[PDB]
Amino acid sequence: MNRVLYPGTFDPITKGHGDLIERASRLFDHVIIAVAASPKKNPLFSLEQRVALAQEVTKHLPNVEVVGFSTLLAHFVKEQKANVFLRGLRAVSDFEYEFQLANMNRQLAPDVESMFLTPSEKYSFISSTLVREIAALGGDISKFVHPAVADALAERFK
Amino acid sequence: NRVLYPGTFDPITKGHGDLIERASRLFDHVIIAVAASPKKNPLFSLEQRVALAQEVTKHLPNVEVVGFSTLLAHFVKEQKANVFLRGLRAVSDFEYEFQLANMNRQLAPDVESMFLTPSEKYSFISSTLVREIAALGGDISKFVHPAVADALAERFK
Amino acid sequence: MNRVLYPGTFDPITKGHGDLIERASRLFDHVIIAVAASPKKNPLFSLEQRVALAQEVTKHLPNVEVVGFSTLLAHFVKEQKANVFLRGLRAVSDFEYEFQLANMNRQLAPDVESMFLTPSEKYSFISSTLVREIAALGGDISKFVHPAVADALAERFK
Ligand SMILES: CC(C)(COP(=O)(O)OP(=O)(O)OC[C@H]1O[C@@H](n2cnc3c(N)ncnc32)[C@H](O)[C@@H]1OP(=O)(O)O)[C@@H](O)C(=O)NCCC(=O)NCCS
Ligand SMILES: CC(C)(COP(=O)(O)OP(=O)(O)OC[C@H]1O[C@@H](n2cnc3c(N)ncnc32)[C@H](O)[C@@H]1OP(=O)(O)O)[C@@H](O)C(=O)NCCC(=O)NCCS
Ligand SMILES: CC(C)(COP(=O)(O)OP(=O)(O)OC[C@H]1O[C@@H](n2cnc3c(N)ncnc32)[C@H](O)[C@@H]1OP(=O)(O)O)[C@@H](O)C(=O)NCCC(=O)NCCS
Ligand SMILES: [Ca+2]
Repeated sequence: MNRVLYPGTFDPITKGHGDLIERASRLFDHVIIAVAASPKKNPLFSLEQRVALAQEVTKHLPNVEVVGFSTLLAHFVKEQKANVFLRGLRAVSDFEYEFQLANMNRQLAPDVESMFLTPSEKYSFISSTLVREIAALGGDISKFVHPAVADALAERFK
Repeated sequence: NRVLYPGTFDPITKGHGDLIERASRLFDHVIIAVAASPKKNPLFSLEQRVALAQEVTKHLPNVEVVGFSTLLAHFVKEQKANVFLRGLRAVSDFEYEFQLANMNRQLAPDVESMFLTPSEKYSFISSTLVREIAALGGDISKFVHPAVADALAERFK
Repeated sequence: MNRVLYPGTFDPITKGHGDLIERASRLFDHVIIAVAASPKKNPLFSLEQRVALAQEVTKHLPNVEVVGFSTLLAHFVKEQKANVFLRGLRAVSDFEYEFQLANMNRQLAPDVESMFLTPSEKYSFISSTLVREIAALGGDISKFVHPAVADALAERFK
């Protein structure tokens, strides 16, 4: 009955995200990974590449699917008919941001719940941004991302 | 006591508005100092941000609005204000405000820095989130004054 | 045989940085100030200028030297044969970011320690960004930076 939507830029999706998704898949009947077009960031990967990578990482989860969107989250969730937003908390500064996003979404989409998970301690500290920067300088990122994602970063950077 | 409330106000929100109301009832003279903040790349021009702030505060006889592009520590002296007002709603706001205040204390030692918190009803409102939501056609009329809402509507088309 | 590497953008180096360097100098045999290119922050000063300013500020310390680098920190520190990273802490948001940086470097360079110092309270409130913005507006920053840095910032904005 619960359809949960996990929105993010996922540039690229990391094991941090992956941990939260494994856990959300075992908790909800239907999990939608919502990859946001985020042009105000100049994402390393195109929307289509980021959707593809997230699918690759979650294809073994039958109740998890991936979609891209460029519209307002509060609008888009209505198109997906999800009644729950999922957001991750890894740092105390995440909570502040998520707190204001949640209360703001509460005004725009009053019938959608905002819930949070924190990733396991092994998969905390993983920044999508730091993964990009490390990969860009030829550092090994295989401990932070799925092999398919690792392969994509390598190819992306020559 | 002449209080100066500096900010980008891009645009001014109900959070700012709450604090201004409260400061109006507390001080003889309240100056809203709208900073040209070129590095934030403001959605609204300085002139637009000043006009909106004026519109939102025109019912308050002891509150006036000025734009400035100069150093705050210099500008507050030109305005002859002896108090800075800044809002606090999140702890990351506090650290930044703490650091700005101790540095202004070095640049303007005779000026006091004080803080207010908006009511919980406006506590969660970010000017940034208001811009982004409006940019995507989300309704932001509950986060801002009617004149600001119109301005946001016209701003994107 | 402790060699400490202090990485940062230093755009420009401040009294905040200098305090940590003074202290690390009395604590370690060899102190390396690693100035990062950081092209993505679009630094006000070029890498060479930033190295030069750092050199000027630290020339009275016999066991301290300054180098520029554009490579992965985790690679560069091994290249320097340093066994310790030094990072400064002034606010809790720094701690969050540094905590996460330390844990990802620990994966990339497991034999390198991450240690932290906090500056004396007189220099704890000093931000290089704020120094830049104040100077760009013709404000006096001489109590926040060494004279050579003050002079360089003035020339930079005219
Ligand atoms: C939630 C949402 C609104 C904001 O996007 P976001 O949360 O900042 O992006 P993410 O969900 O991937 O999480 C933050 C990520 O962006 C990166 N990031 C953090 N701060 C950043 C900054 N100033 N600039 C660019 N990127 C940043 C980080 O790397 C972080 O990823 P990481 O934690 O894995 O390192 C977006 O997911 C969304 O759904 N947009 C739809 C638009 C909408 O409905 N409203 C606009 C305001 S709600
Ligand atoms: C102090 C000052 C630089 C910061 O701008 P500010 O608006 O007062 O501080 P902020 O309010 O931006 O801090 C966070 C808030 O702004 C938003 N915000 C902060 N940084 C932002 C950024 N880069 N981009 C977009 N939005 C931002 C957030 O939404 C948040 O909420 P709010 O806008 O509703 O108030 C500006 O007010 C000022 O007074 N400048 C004078 C310049 C000067 O004399 N010296 C420069 C160094 S002192
Ligand atoms: C990781 C790193 C960014 C940390 O160093 P650092 O934080 O920049 O060190 P500094 O004290 O000189 O600079 C800090 C300032 O940069 C600011 N800053 C951080 N990210 C920024 C960004 N994208 N854009 C602009 N300013 C930024 C911070 O707000 C901070 O401001 P403040 O100190 O005035 O308050 C980098 O400098 C480093 O030490 N090693 C990088 C190695 C690597 O991974 N790649 C190197 C290739 S260049
Ligand atoms: Ca600094």
